[PDB]
Amino acid sequence: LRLSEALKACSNILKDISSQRYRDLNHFFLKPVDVVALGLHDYYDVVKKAMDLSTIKTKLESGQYHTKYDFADDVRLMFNNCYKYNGEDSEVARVGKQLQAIFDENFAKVPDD
Ligand SMILES: CC(=O)N1c2ccc(-c3ccc(C(=O)O)cc3)cc2[C@H](Nc2ccc3ccsc3c2)C[C@@H]1C
Repeated sequence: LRLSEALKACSNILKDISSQRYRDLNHFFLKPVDVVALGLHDYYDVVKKAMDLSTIKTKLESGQYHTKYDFADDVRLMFNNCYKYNGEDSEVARVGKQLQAIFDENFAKVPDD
């Protein structure tokens, strides 16, 4: 599958925020939330659609994002899920915001579709 130039830059941004360089921030978002493994109460009462870095990579590479905004929607969904279930004073929300600020800075430089 050949990606647009905008989505190619999105792929490279995804690999950056998912890389070992940011392992202290992204390892909580690398894989789908597992309510049983994490002992979560009411997760899907609060979160209607789960999202994580592995799933965004799958969708991107299988052609499910038509524009860079479709890709950015899922990234934003991943972080907003974390903020609203865990609370912005939680440790996981605090590292999330750090990772999102990194992503926001880079995504601003992507050319139009
Ligand atoms: C992202 C998100 O909303 N979540 C999330 C997702 C994944 C993980 C996670 C933890 C350990 C491992 C592991 O290596 O085996 C893998 C994944 C933790 C969390 C969150 N829990 C959590 C607890 C204490 C702390 C303390 C500092 S941060 C932190 C995060 C829950 C939440 C639903």
